[PDB]
Amino acid sequence: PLLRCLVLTGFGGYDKVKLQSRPAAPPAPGPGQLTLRLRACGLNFADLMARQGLYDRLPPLPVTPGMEGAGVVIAVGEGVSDRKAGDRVMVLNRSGMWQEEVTVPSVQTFLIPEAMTFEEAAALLVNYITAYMVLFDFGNLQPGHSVLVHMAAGGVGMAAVQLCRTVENVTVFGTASASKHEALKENGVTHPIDYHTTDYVDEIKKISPKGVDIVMDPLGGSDTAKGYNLLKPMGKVVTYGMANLLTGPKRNLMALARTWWNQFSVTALQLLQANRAVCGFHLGYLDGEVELVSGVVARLLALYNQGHIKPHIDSVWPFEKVADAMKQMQEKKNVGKVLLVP
Amino acid sequence: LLRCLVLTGFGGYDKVKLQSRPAAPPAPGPGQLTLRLRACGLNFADLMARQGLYDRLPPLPVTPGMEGAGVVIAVGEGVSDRKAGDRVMVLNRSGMWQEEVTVPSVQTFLIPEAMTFEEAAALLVNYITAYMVLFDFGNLQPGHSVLVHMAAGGVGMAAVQLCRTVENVTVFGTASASKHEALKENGVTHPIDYHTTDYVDEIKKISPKGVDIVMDPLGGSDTAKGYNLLKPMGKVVTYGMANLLQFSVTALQLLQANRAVCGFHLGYLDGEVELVSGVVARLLALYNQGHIKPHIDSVWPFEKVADAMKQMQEKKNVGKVLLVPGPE
Repeated sequence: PLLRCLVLTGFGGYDKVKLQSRPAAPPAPGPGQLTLRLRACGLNFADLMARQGLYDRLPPLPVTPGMEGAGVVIAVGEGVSDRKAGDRVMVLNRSGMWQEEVTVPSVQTFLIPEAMTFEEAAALLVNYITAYMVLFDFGNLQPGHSVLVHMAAGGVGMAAVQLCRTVENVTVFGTASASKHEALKENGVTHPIDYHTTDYVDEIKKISPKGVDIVMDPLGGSDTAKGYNLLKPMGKVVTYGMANLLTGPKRNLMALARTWWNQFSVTALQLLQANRAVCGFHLGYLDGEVELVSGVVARLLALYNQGHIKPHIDSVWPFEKVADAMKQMQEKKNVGKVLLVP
Repeated sequence: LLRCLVLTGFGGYDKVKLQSRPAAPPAPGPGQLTLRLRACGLNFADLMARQGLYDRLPPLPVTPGMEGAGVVIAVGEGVSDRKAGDRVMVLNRSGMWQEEVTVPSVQTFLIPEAMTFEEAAALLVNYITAYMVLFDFGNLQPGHSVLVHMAAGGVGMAAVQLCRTVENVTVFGTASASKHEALKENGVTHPIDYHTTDYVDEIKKISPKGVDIVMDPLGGSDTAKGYNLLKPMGKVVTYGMANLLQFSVTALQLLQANRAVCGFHLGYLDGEVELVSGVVARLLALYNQGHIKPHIDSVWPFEKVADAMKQMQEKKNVGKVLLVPGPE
């Protein structure tokens, strides 16, 4: 038979991702490695960034993209003693997850709870690990705090809103199109704001003149500066994405050097006088901290088993319609996770 | 009868004058109280303030000083938690370098029976700073490694002691080689001679990845060195400009490095009485539990305020430098 997979063959529009095949050879994973068949693959903003050549560490083209997936183990290499054929597992990697069969280090896989579906598992890792580390490891989210979650209807955003509810009395401001406000309030947003029909900075200050304690910034650019200045004493803005670029254009423009005009910069003296902190985060740029990531996953699985987090699914697309799947996200039409299925 | 120090201009040590006014009948307004100080703390912030570098500093002439410890002699209406005779420590923007002072009651805290005025006067500024830098911004966690600059200073020592309340924290502290033994004693895992060896190099020998938290009271060119010494998820927190007596980063750079840069200054913290009060409550509990002990370097009467400032400006102090009204 034949195993299918998606291949990025160049940088540019949606048409640069091609569906290709390959002969299914018998599984022979080396030591400490696992071979598995995927049932669902996650789509992340970092994938759109990769596709336009903005990712400093995407392996040499052509390559199969994708950072997360969920599936079944069909083969285990020598050494590994906590995984067996037939185990349902979710997996995290730098690339290569958008295909039917993957071989990876066992330590990069995690057991899926019995009650969790493959779809939920594929929608969990990247979004919730990011939200968790942004809110807790950097933000040090505390009871009585107020948070601004940009793109609150997106995967990370929805994960962030849900996590904010696991802490007492946290006021959540969330930005997204008015058309999604109802879903925003149902997920846990306190004050939904349409950054397209209003000025979100003013809209937040009318309600909380002092500002907020944490700003989650997946936008970057001139929005980082607005986040920083929206901070209350002891607050922090955490940048984990550059949506103000990777979104909109179907092909990257080299006149993005102009983008420099809007890059946010800070001096220690400014931070000192304002009692603020600016932080940066990207799971795709996190260097070999398996023990750190693993501890976070465990926390998330416990929250799941207790009914406190539930990955919401926006849509599921077959490898054949990857173009539309990427469009769903880039055009900001999704409410929840966008997944791909073999 | 009552003495008080006054900053009559921005300059060196000579700018601080010692005046004396007659004792008037205490008349605390609503929610405020009056107290007689027994000890006043000396901080770097005061040297900056005296150098015309503090933007929240009242108009000259003014009495400098952020902390003191003393006895309550009069309470106003509304205040039901204080009575004449109570021993308290107090935090303020200024005005603490004098014998008598009137302040908002919510800015004072009761001193434990076992703690002395001297210790109380050495507690607030230094330990609140170390606590909020290590926990609020740093989010200190077990198994973490921390770089404490000026480990033998007031904030430095408070920090080392606070790191020891969290399990398995590795502490790198810099100071004169002649202060290394007192460093080991206070809890420093790896003392570094700032003056003879490159601390960046000395630290990477032991921990290649770097450290989780860098405490920067120096500022200037050390902020940058601290930044590049951070492990993933690490943060450098600047709370002083001690070198003055530059560093610049973009959000994109932070994103690709998974790092944070923070700034702290108890003097620019506005109206956050609930926040600070929360920290002091935890600091007191630790003292009663025996986890913190403010160390006093030297005590000076108001007449020798110059010597007190000089003592700290020349980095001769190992612990807190204090001021006492002194003998008549």
